[PDB]
Amino acid sequence: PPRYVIGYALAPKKQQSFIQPSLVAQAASRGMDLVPVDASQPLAEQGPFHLLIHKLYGDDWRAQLVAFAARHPAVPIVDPPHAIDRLHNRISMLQVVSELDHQDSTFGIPSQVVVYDAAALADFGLLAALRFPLIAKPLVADGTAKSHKMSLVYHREGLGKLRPPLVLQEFVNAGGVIFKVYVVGGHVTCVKRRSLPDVSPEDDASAQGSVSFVPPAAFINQIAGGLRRALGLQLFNFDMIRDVRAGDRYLVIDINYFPGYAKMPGYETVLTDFFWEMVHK
Amino acid sequence: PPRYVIGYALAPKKQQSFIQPSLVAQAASRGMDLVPVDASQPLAEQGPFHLLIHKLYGDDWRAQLVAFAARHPAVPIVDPPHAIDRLHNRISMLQVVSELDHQDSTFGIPSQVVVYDAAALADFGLLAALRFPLIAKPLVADGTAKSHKMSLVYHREGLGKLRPPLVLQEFVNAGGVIFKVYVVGGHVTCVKRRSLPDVSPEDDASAQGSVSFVPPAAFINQIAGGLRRALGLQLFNFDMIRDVRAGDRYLVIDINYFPGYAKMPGYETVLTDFFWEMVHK
Ligand SMILES: O=P(O)(O)O[C@H]1[C@H](OP(=O)(O)O)[C@@H](OP(=O)(O)O)[C@H](OP(=O)(O)O)[C@@H](OP(=O)(O)O)[C@H]1OP(=O)(O)O
Ligand SMILES: O=P(O)(O)O[C@H]1[C@H](OP(=O)(O)O)[C@@H](OP(=O)(O)O)[C@H](OP(=O)(O)O)[C@@H](OP(=O)(O)O)[C@H]1OP(=O)(O)O
Ligand SMILES: [Cl-]
Ligand SMILES: [Cl-]
Repeated sequence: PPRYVIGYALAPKKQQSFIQPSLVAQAASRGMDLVPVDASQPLAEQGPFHLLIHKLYGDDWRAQLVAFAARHPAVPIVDPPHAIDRLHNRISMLQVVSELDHQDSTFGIPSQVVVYDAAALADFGLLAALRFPLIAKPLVADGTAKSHKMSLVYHREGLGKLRPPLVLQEFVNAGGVIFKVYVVGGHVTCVKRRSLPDVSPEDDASAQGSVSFVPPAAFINQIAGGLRRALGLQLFNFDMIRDVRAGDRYLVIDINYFPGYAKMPGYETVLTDFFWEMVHK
Repeated sequence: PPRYVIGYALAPKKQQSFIQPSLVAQAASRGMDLVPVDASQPLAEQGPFHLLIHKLYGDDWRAQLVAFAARHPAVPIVDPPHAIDRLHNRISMLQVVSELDHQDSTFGIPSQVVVYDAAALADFGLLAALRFPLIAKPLVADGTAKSHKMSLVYHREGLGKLRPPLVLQEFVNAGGVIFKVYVVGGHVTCVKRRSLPDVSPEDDASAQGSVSFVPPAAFINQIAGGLRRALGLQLFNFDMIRDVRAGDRYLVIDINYFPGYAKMPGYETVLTDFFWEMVHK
């Protein structure tokens, strides 16, 4: 009964959250050995590996994965950098998701306003017919975590202070609720987040968060399945809203590589079954 | 005095316009031999080449250029497919152009509205505060020429009939004038195109086109230079408007790979000097 080496190249803070003793031991009990990748040596001098999982960015890290992928074509990489690239530009990302087909629920993409420079952020006429609150997000991101963050914006003044180029999306047809859907291979958890039309400094109104494992479950798996086929990613979460006008249409508003799976209890079982699948194809 | 082989992989219609006897003879008089690439054989069995120019798309054509670039690292390709990729998504394209710096003129990028689906094209509230006429353009293109075309749209009804995903840009601050700037290496020609706020069926008002080789010439070369450094393309034209509110700010609204250089008289001299530079680096 052979053993599988699962290499992992993660920042220390992501190691602390995701590589917990309970995951290491569960995986070792099933013949899978989680081995940290030395950031101080080339990847080519390390291993061998039966599977490689990472959350690092840079041209050096990318070169290594290209080298590695050429030297070792059979060894799965989670995820390949070419596939994480698809998230780099918010507008290209949502385009790749739009090329899905179709069920008693429909799923669409909300329209986006792209503002490239400071000047336009002042004097672009259309901005003055937007409804608040708005989701703002930098246009390009991969790397620094702040680029991955999506802001709720309550005032025109507060927009005027964001750093362009950014993407603007209306949030008013959502009923104040975002569904964050964690995916590993085939699914995991949904966080329901409720936001409000008034900020909190403006009026003392409340926001709330709950967890489950709320939109139809057969539909969420249909979506999650298509995102994975289209993006070629195995580890992502995706933000979605109900269009509460009809009340049966859903919209994908965001996608994030390798989110915080350790926040969900029982993540160790889900990720260990995933590693098992990946090293047996 | 050795001879340089300039291979060319062009569609027949593009061969008829661009590969004229006058260019073939001018280049042969200077020791450069224009050789057609056989579309019926692999590129790897043809040549050898000192320079390769093309306007073909597809995964087969791309494989060949990747093969070729690995076998022949010193041989310049005009242009490399990785660089033509930068034009594929209108929003990523304008992002790459936005990462230029800065002169008595400024240059910016107009804001864009991205509409991904039929539903949103009907019911997205912001569309109703846009000013007409609008430039509409498909979001993704490279390949079929219709995707490369940018439409002037005069009515809301006429928008309602476009195929999503598309990008919308306001055209009202331009004074009804677009400057098309042809670039080869370092510059070439400007077409001044004048469009109007009423379509022509609506009112019998006129549009006009003139040519020159109107914005400052030192500035046009500053822009053209930066586009080339940033996109890594040697053969493009770029559309630009004056913001006629101030009257000294210009905006880049579009970029097209390898346009119709043969429409400009004296193109043969410009392209032959270009081939000379390319085979001597
Ligand atoms: O800003 P980031 O470093 O990308 O961190 C985010 C962010 O955390 P902050 O509250 O510190 O900004 C999210 O919080 P929200 O702003 O979306 O509420 C959090 O989501 P949760 O609060 O729901 O834990 C998310 O975690 P996830 O990746 O699980 O979506 C986490 O991202 P990282 O922990 O991956 O960096
Ligand atoms: O639609 P495309 O095949 O991309 O053809 C276009 C288009 O021609 P149509 O008039 O047939 O649509 C342009 O015309 P406009 O619509 O912009 O007026 C023309 O520009 P000119 O009329 O100014 O010749 C342009 O040529 P260029 O590439 O020189 O910008 C030419 O593109 P191709 O000849 O490259 O296909
Ligand atoms: Cl985690
Ligand atoms: Cl031509």
